[PDB]
Amino acid sequence: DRQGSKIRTNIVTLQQKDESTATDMRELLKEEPSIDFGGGNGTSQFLTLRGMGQNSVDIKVDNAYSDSQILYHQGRFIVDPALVKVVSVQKGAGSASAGIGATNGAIIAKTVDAQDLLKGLDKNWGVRLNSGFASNEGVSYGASVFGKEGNFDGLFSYNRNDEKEYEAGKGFRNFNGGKTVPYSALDKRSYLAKIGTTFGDGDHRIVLSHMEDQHRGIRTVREEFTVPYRETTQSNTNLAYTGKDLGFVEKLDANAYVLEKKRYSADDKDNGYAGNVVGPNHTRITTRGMNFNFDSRLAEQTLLKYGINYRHQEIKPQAFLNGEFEISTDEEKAKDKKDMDLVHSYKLSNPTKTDTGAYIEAIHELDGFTLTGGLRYDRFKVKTHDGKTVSSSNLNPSFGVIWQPHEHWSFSSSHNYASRSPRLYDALQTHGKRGIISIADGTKAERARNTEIGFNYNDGTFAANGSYFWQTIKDALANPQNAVREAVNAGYIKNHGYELGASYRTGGLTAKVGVSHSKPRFYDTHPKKLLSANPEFGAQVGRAWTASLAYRFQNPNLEIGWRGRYVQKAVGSILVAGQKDRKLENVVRKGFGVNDVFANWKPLGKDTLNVNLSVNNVFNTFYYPHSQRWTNTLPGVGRDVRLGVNYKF
Repeated sequence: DRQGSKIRTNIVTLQQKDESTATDMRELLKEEPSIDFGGGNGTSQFLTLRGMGQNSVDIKVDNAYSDSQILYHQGRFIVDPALVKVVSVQKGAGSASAGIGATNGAIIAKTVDAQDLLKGLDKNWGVRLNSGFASNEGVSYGASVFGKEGNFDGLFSYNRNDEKEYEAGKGFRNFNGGKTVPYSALDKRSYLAKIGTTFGDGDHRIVLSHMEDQHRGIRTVREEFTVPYRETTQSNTNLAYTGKDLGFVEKLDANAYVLEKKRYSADDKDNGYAGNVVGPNHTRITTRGMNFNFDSRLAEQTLLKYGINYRHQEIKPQAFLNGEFEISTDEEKAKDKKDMDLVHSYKLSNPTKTDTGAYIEAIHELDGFTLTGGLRYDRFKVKTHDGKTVSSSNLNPSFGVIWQPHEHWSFSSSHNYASRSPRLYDALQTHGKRGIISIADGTKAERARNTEIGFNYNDGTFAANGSYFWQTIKDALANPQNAVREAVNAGYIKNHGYELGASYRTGGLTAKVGVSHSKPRFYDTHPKKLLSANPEFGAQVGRAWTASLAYRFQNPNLEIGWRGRYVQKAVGSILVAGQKDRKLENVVRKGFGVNDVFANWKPLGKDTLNVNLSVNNVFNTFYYPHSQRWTNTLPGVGRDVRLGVNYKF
């Protein structure tokens, strides 16, 4: 890692996850101050990265990701850590070779492999069982089988986490006076099947994989708020190839995938967003993509990278419902009449979006000085649900340097352009009951320019890093203009800020500190101000501080520690123009402090058996996280005690 805080790779590792009691990403990455999560369970949660929300930050798993969503009242699906081997972060705009839509960062995850599960074992196959118990409130378990034979390796993994409704901190009251947050229960299931082969004497690898992650339970219409049975599923079929030494190509990595997001309601009758479909309602989003990334060496320490990005998205609702379209103290209803007339007339099909990218990037190194320059060609085609098409393309130039004058020090900067194509409207509303959703003529991709400085220090005992970033996004899209409404570029986004992290390690003691603060501001340049305060776009998070102190005893092999996360009071909407209720809102978010303690115990002295115990939110603090609407939606989890065990043999 040499870009300051810009890029943190292996923020969490499998051997680290085994020592933790966490069963979602929100807890796993709680010590990372520039990532903030909303309250609530499952897709109740909204994620922000430097204050920017999932409308711009992807979650990439095995290099497949989609940018469409189910509905704006819930966060985009966040993957279950049980499946992953490694999680990394990339903030701001990426260089040429990053992929499509790299305007703000991405959480990047890679699924587990037989090789990682075999890590503590004396042989080429194993089983892993695990169990977890949460006081507030859930039980989880899982099993895996895996191995490596000759050049083959394979894994099958199953995990379930059944959680009841959680209760919030001292002083929260239900709508009927309980402690629990209503409809916050989810029965989460995930499995992963993966086969892989290496051949060509070690130079080639093919991995085929299938993954499902599924949430099921009784869930509200708007998952972001509390007061029918639902199943929300993310599936991934992935083929990935890695070859080296292919004549003039030093390294090629390609993947191809199909990503399915499914929402199933048992009965949508009372869901206007879903059309009030009576009985089962199925909504699907299908993403296909391929990536080819090539590396050719030009000289002993200059690498050239080039490749191709293809992504196809298709939203497929159960049926269209525009014909049911309809409009509510009046006297000029003449107009309303002509409209319904107009919408009923429409012959809706499945909205789609193709994103196409080629890029070329040069990396030249000489005696500690690394220069990186690159260019991307990004092309989109968007087909809204009225058959109406619209394309654009952009050239995106990027460069950065890494300067390493001394083995303990590095300094960095980058200035990157990147573009992101307009997102298709909420999948769950694609039927059009509520209106036509078109796209305006010549509407372009959002264009980010990201510049940052950073530094990294490490002497094997003390480590530190910092970043400062500035970002401008031109042609931001939020709401559609004039109902046949259409997607338009409606203003620009500015963001700036910093993050610092430091750490200390001597003889079993580990101490870390972090701080992050950003200022995401959305500027309206369109008469009927179409920019949105929805958490999807982002939130003004208060300055976030994290720290931990942990000590590991030699006998028995045991770690105990404390962890803490403090966020300061924030004020202001992300909208420069101000955000409105149903009057301008004067946004203020109380700050809060959360404290955890945890223990990891390895009875065998090795990584094959972990016994973990933690008490999260020890003071049973009642608070609302900032990455969500400010009107006290979903509080954080109160005191939660956990006991987990994982075991490999």
